[PDB]
Amino acid sequence: SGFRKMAFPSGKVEGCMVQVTCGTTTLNGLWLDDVVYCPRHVICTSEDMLNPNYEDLLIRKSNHNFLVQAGNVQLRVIGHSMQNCVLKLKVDTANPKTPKYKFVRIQPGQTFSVLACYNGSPSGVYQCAMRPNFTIKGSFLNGSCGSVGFNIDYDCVSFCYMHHMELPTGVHAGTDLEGNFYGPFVDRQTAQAAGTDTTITVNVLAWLYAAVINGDRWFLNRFTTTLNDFNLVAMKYNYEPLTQDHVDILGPLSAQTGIAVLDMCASLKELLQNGMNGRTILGSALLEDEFTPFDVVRQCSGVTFQ
Amino acid sequence: SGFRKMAFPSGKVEGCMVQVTCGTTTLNGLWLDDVVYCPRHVICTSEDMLNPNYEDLLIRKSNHNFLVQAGNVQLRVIGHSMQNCVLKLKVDTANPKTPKYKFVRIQPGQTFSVLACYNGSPSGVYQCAMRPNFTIKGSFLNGSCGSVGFNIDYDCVSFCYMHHMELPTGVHAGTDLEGNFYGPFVDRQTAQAAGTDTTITVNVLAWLYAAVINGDRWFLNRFTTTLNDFNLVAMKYNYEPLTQDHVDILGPLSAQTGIAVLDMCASLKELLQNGMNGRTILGSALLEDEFTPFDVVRQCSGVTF
Ligand SMILES: O=C(CN1Cc2ccc(Cl)cc2[C@H](C(=O)Nc2cncc3ccccc23)C1)N[C@@]12C[C@@H]3C[C@@H](C[C@@](O)(C3)C1)C2
Ligand SMILES: O=C(CN1Cc2ccc(Cl)cc2[C@H](C(=O)Nc2cncc3ccccc23)C1)N[C@@]12C[C@@H]3C[C@@H](C[C@@](O)(C3)C1)C2
Ligand SMILES: [Cl-]
Ligand SMILES: [Cl-]
Ligand code: NA
Repeated sequence: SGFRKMAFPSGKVEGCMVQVTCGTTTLNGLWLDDVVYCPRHVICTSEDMLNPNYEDLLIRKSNHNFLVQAGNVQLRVIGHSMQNCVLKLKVDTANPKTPKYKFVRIQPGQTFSVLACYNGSPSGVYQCAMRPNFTIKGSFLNGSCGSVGFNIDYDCVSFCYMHHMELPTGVHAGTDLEGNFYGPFVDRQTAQAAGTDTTITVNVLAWLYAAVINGDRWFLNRFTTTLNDFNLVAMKYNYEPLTQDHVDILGPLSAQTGIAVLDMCASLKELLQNGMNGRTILGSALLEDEFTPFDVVRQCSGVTFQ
Repeated sequence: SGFRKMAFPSGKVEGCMVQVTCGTTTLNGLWLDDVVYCPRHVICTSEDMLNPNYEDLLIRKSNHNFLVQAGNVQLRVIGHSMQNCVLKLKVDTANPKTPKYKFVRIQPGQTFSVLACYNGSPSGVYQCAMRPNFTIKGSFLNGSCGSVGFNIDYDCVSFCYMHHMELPTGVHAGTDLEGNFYGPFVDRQTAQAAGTDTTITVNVLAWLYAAVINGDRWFLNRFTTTLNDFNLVAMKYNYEPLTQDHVDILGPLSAQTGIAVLDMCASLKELLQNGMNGRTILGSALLEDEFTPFDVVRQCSGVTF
């Protein structure tokens, strides 16, 4: 029993974190085999951020201008290249702690664990989600750039996020491990405000299914809805449209609880109209949207508390 | 910016988790140097659990009755002993990944990170607090016994909890690493229940300080209160009494924001009496009490390990 925001164990990623220094700037890097991946803005001054010409800044650098530190050992940079918004530093030592891994680009609504790091040293681990507006609600301070987001389904680490910046609203933006930003953001100091965000409907439904599995049904009702009528109501509360793919993805949770997806949609419709009336669902007074259907299946019992 | 329920990095603890099997029961063990620590109830059948005589059950066991597996390697048990509700299995191999550590017993209100484990394999990490009623609101299924709770202080892991059981309300109970239970719980199948819980007042104040640091100020007001008047109000809402020690512990947060502790108490008083009036604080409609003053300082300063 219980339901917590659960992160993957971070040890496999902790063994990959290093510190990268270029002049006066120090940030984090991810060391996998003989390559250290980090944000390309490590080569910039504050002034450079207004309209940086990364190609022109980079050509003026040698391998020995990059200092990479893994614990108390200096690694030697023997090559460098830029791929989109990341810098790839070839080092003379392969990481002996390199886990089995892949680089995966995720979609909005997907969750992952973040290992917040400063000066190449991990400070904490927390869960989060790629918001519909392609930002993440992280907890990051100056010096956290290069910290990564990942999942570890079946002993292989899937790296999906590298941290680059904090936006004016206090939310965060970054790239996949190929250096492609999520959303329309650029690694430039410009007016690029996060778009209006919405609630991840499929995740709220998954979390209602978790509440039922854990033994709570108070929010259910005798009604159903069509997918289209549900979407017309959902969009009025700033909820993402629910697609047939989302209905398919909720199938196993629907089967385990005996509650049809459109029947859970009717419950969600009523919760949006009435609120919770002094009640809580899994210890929360708000509708939680940072648990996916896959996350609920991973954490919850396979036997519903009937 | 941002404020999340953050756990300590778990790698130093992951390298200590092993699987312990005794007959048909499999649970988790913590391997530090040449000893594997696990709940003593690993030696019980379901029938034994109704009324166990642990000394009599243990004397009938040989070292080879305990199967300890570290990854894909069987460790050889060369000795066994019991300390309170914890069994200590001496193994023939010292753990090469043993971190610098201590066994510490925590107080209610203190938080720790849990590394949930099944079959000796870590599955997840989350943060939680020892409730005033000595239970923890964890997330655990059958097979999670032996999973541990911990904090990290520089390079040193302070192990503070070992998971033993789930209570009827879905909350959890366990021991320190010396096998002493937190709470008036016993390791047997008998009628047991969590007592009435209260809210950890000093932690709610620390989280209001975190909200101010993160730019949420709507709940601030021009008023102050005495510690005694605040406690008269707190007692009425099932909040723990606030002591002068709690006021002293909030000093650094009071200095960083410029808001006196009793001034924040006046804000908390008004929140308890009026509710939030449709507003949220750090993305929550409830007053959060599972962040200690040290947790707020650490997250708002970027302390590393
Ligand atoms: O002044 C700077 C310095 N950055 C510029 C910058 C540009 C572009 C790129 Cl790609 C990276 C970066 C780097 C950055 O964002 N670092 C960080 C990352 N994660 C968490 C931070 C929290 C605090 C500070 C930096 C943080 C440094 N950043 C902000 C100060 C404050 C709060 C927000 C929004 C502001 O408008 C107002 C600009 C950030
Ligand atoms: O029947 C048993 C068997 N246990 C007896 C027991 C006694 C004493 C001690 Cl020290 C340990 C243990 C062991 C235990 O609690 N294991 C576990 C630990 N963490 C999370 C569990 C989730 C599910 C199952 C076990 C879980 C096994 N457990 C409960 C089944 C269900 C939900 C609650 C409350 C119940 O009244 C109703 C009894 C547990
Ligand atoms: Cl995805
Ligand atoms: Cl600008
Ligand atoms: Na340019």
